[PDB]
Amino acid sequence: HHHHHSSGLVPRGSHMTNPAYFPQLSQLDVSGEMESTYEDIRLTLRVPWVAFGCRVLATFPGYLPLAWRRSAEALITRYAEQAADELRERSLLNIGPLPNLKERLYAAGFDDGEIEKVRRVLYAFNYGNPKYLLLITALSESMQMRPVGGAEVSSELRASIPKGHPKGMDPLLPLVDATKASTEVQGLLKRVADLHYHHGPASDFQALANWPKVLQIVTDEVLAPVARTEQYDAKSRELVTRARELVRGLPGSAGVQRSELMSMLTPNELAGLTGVLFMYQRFIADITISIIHITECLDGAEAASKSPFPI
Amino acid sequence: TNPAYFPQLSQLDVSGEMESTYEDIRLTLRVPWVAFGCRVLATFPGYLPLAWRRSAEALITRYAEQAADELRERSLLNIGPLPNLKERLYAAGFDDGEIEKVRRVLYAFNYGNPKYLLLITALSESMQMRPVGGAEVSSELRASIPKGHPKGMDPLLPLVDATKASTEVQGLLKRVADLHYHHGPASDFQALANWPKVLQIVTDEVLAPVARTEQYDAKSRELVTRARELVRGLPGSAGVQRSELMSMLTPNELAGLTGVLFMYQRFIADITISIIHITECLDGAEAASKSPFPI
Repeated sequence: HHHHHSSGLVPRGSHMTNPAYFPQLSQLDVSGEMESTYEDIRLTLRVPWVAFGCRVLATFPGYLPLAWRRSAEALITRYAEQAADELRERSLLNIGPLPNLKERLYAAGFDDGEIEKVRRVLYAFNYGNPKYLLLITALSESMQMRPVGGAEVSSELRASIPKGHPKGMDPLLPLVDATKASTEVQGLLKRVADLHYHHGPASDFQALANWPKVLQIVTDEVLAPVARTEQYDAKSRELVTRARELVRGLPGSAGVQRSELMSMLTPNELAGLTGVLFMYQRFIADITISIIHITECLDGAEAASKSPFPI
Repeated sequence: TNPAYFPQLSQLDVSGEMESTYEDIRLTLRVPWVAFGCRVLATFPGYLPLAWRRSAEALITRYAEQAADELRERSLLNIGPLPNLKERLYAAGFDDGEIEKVRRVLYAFNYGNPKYLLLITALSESMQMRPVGGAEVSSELRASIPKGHPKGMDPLLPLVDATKASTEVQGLLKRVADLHYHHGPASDFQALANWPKVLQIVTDEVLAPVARTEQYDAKSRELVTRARELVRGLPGSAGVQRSELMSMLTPNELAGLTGVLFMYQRFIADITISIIHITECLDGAEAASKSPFPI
């Protein structure tokens, strides 16, 4: 079975030649227990998307439904929320002074109502991005036979937060499919991915690609002078490391150890899975920073770094 | 299933075209081991033989040799005054002959490690559909180097196999892997595992206050980033673009392979620094940074 059903107007397989496409199971394409998992990830994390990293993990037989089932309880703790809160706050780059991005979007105009639509998207991602960095870290760390959780934590941080989505947030954010997209947009997504030296475009960039000119401006004018700079790389290393410590201190258990997946996955798959998790620690960290940076250029440091959706 | 072991295809088990690939890698790079990175890359159907074929001629050029030379020199950490590892090994019951055996292994690795970084970086970048090679290169630097192993160098190093090892060896290899936050131990450490005491001294006394420090991490990003730039300047072709692999590998193997290559870029930069650092404590900055097998 193939999931990509392009028409007779292109050859079968064409989408894989698309540099802005990366192999993944999409939110639309997913069915069965995987579809249930996807929905559960979104309600449990209070986010309107399934992370690119999860969608790639979804392509490994059996893994993600099990991996999520073992991490879900831990990721609804006040601890996990506070942990994502800290990582979100640490994401700020000490750069100054910043492009006034709002006046810039006016100049591209863009009125207040349209900039609010960009902002809504930026905020949903600011909220979930650090949360996903913890999940992927709990998963990567246990995949590599290092301890995840089991820590001694007060009742208050063990308490859980409610499942569902907060008032200011639509349940499911529309992402541009790079395979149904124009040359211009494929170009835009591939350029921002290459800018970060990434394997593909983050869901973040799929979502802003709804306004191709917004994505262009934030890529070439906002992110180009900052991405992959010393200070940027240093900040990413700090998030990767901090998230690593945060998952050690988790109450309960998260992730699934590589020894326990011997019955489930082939050696090759376990090697690819290990490499995929490694990569997504850094990818999410990078993206966590880039989008908070854009947000800061728009609204400032407090709006950027505080939880957009308190919870 | 024990944590010191990671999925790979060993130099011993390899057979068919894959065995021929391994031997040619050893002959072409002039190194006594096929990298852990490569041994794991060999678990994906058809990839490594193909990937090597299309990179071997880029990787035997004088440009590539001089590129590896640079990356090796860039590897020194400026950390301050060092443990005298020669006098520490004497203190631990080693004589001159045994330190010479350890030296020979350190120098072999110092030599090969940055070459493997260039190879895996080329594989990584081309897998991520970003340009590799095709630069303007002087006739002098497109000139290949002689194939085969130099003198002062074993044609194949003994590497301890973690799956068969004592609790002691299994523990030491995990500890050093965890120190660097690695998914499994380097061959470097499998080779030093032949002298368990050496592996422990180097892990606990030398690398323990150095690995994963801010300085180390910055040096590791330096090499990853430099290797990248050097690979762009390669003569002729290298690697295999993701586009050329779709009729061979599944979507999941492509994603797994992307992620595996991205990880080994950082792994080999790390180990290059760590082992070169160990070597500096033995013999000084000059013996550690410079090519042990100049050609």
